[PDB]
Amino acid sequence: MAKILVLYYSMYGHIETLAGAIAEGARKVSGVDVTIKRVPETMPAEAFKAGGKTNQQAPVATPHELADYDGIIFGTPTRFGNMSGQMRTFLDQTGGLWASGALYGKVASVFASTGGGQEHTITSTWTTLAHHGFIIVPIGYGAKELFGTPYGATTIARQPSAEELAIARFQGEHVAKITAKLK
Amino acid sequence: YFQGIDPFTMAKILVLYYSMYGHIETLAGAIAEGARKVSGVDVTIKRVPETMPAEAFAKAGGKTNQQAPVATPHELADYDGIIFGTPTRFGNMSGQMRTFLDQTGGLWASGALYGKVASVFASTGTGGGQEHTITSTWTTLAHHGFIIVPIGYGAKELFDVSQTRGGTPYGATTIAGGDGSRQPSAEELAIARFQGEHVAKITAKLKG
Amino acid sequence: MAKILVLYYSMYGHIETLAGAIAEGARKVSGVDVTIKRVPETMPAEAFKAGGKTNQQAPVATPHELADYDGIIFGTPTRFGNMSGQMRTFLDQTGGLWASGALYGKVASVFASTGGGQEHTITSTWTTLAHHGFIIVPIGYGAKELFGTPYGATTIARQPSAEELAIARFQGEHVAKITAKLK
Amino acid sequence: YFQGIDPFTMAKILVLYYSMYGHIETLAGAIAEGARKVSGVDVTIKRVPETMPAEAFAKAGGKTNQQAPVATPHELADYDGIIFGTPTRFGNMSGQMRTFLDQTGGLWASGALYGKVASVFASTGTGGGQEHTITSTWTTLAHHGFIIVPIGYGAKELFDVSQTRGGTPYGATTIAGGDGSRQPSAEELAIARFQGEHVAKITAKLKG
Ligand SMILES: [Cl-]
Ligand SMILES: [Cl-]
Ligand SMILES: [Cl-]
Ligand SMILES: [Cl-]
Repeated sequence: MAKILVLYYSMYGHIETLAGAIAEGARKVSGVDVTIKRVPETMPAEAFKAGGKTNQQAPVATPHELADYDGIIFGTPTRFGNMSGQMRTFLDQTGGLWASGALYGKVASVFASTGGGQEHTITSTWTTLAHHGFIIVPIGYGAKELFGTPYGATTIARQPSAEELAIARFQGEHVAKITAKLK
Repeated sequence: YFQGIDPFTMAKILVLYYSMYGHIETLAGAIAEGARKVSGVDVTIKRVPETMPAEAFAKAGGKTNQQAPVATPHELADYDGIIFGTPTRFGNMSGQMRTFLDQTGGLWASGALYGKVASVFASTGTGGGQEHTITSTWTTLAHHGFIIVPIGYGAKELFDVSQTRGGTPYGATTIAGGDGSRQPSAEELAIARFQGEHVAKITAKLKG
Repeated sequence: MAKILVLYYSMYGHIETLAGAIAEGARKVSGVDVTIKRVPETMPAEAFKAGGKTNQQAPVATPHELADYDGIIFGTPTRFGNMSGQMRTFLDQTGGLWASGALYGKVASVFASTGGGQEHTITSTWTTLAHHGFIIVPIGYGAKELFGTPYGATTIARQPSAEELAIARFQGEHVAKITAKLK
Repeated sequence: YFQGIDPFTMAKILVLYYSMYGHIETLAGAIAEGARKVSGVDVTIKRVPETMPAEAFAKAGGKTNQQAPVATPHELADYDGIIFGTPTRFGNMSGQMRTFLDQTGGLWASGALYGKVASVFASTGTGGGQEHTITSTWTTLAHHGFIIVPIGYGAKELFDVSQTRGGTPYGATTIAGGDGSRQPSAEELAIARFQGEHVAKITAKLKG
């Protein structure tokens, strides 16, 4: 039965909302169990005075647990053209998983919010995931709302639009179909 | 359709390459050998058309003796996985491979390649730009909706640094020398053999 | 006295207009001679039925002449996430310049229009130019309209906005100051 | 200001690095040697703070004997060119270098680094991700408005493929081995020496 983790970071809630649509799409696939988790905050609690959304219901993930899922869909804001420092720090802590090959051949996909360079954020995440041997799922133009990027769903952070959310649902279903078929 | 539907399916792998001096042709053979290890997989090797003048090619020492047939853009739609091989042009795919992929706009418009499996291998003269040749190709393939297969560190020859050695976590590679005089090494061929098998297992599993 | 080439490709005219602002900014620098040229079209004349802008006054450049300038500012639309095939084909034809080191240490900068991934188009052009040994000029946040990308001016192709054109003028001046100082 | 203004200027180069096992520290020395060949250039080597626990570092065999002083984020504003050195973390800069650059948000907000010269050198265990470590760092530096210096094929050692050899057109590199047991080679040190001289000439010319 396949297990999908929707793992995200969100400061203002935009990526949180997109992750909900990602998960919704993946749950459309029979026999797929979907879990939503957030990576730990890296800023001090009082600075996060920056207007951060402290009311986030998703449980906090640990790097250790990435090995328990068959597919992982990563969501992140952009920071100075790259993935958020929060998501980067989390992935920087997977050296034990790397050395043991624990993530090898698992399915990965990425969604992002525009800080702003959404596309480099996704493709640079792809580069990092390649080092673990993940199979990488772009979305192409399968969602008709693309006529969002072909690399993965995105939003411009002021809530995500219905069109952006439709593309995220498509991505979640697409990734989950592939993961379930590979399992 | 009462007779059009086959009782058995195979996963169809195309190894599509461009090579001027043969280095990628040789890796393409190892890619295919690896894919052939997988039960239920058909493997085909084809090359993209030459774009340079024939006299320039021959005067530059090019290898005109390449037996693989020339591919048509349209037929990529007939395969389940496509492993693309190319020399670099300043960190990008060859003009030859790029020109060929530019002729798949009709396949793009109809979604004909959507959800197929893709993987990339490359050559450079000195190593320069080998990684970006692969990852920039990924970007183009994402617009067709291909699933992208890197190799990670699955081939242990990637940890050997005792000799000049192509191969990256993004895909197999070979180092030809600035003049093309280096031959692909046994370690480079092994990494390419791993890539083909890996890609074919994934493709076969998705087709099963 | 420093020589800047503004070299662009444009199908619908958006990049042509941005190139005019690039050149305008560079001409603000005393002692800088600025030339605007376009790369040759690669499509057949009748297809370019696609609504192309045939009335483009800029002369057509040859790859050979890149060696005659001290700085080159490259403008291109995006194609399927990368530089236009027209600009790529032009750069693919610089192998003789590469082998002789003719472009080594010259100044380069890039502007793009969104097809759509403007940022990968610019940074992938940077990668190609590195192989020739160009010095690469981003624009950062020097133009206050950025608060366009920090990698170079951009437009969304439906004419370029005054804000986009202001950023292009800034880029042209910035690049030309650097080129003149290096000469 | 009647006395604050100096009669003579020097171009100030900072070689800023992170190194766990010393490979990048050794290349940083060659970078600096090269920059020192240029008349009118002051060269300073500094390292970014360690982020890992001291006991983990020492138990992993880390090199605690590094004489270069530890840099502060704020002082990057005092230099004219900065050559950044780092091991890779999965195709990205080290967490240590990244954490340090994250503390330059104040310099970013005031434009303090705008228009300075930047260049990058890197290490990997097997070569994997060496190119992307450099080019992804370029992207971060572009947000500060740095001028970016690749090295192209100016160092002829880049054409030698007879031995395992770091170095790319994006910047110098070294191959440490998966266990860190390889030492930087004379060819790798020469390429780094070229990079430092090249960067310093460019910086000196812009300061003149
Ligand atoms: Cl957010
Ligand atoms: Cl080849
Ligand atoms: Cl245009
Ligand atoms: Cl190191």
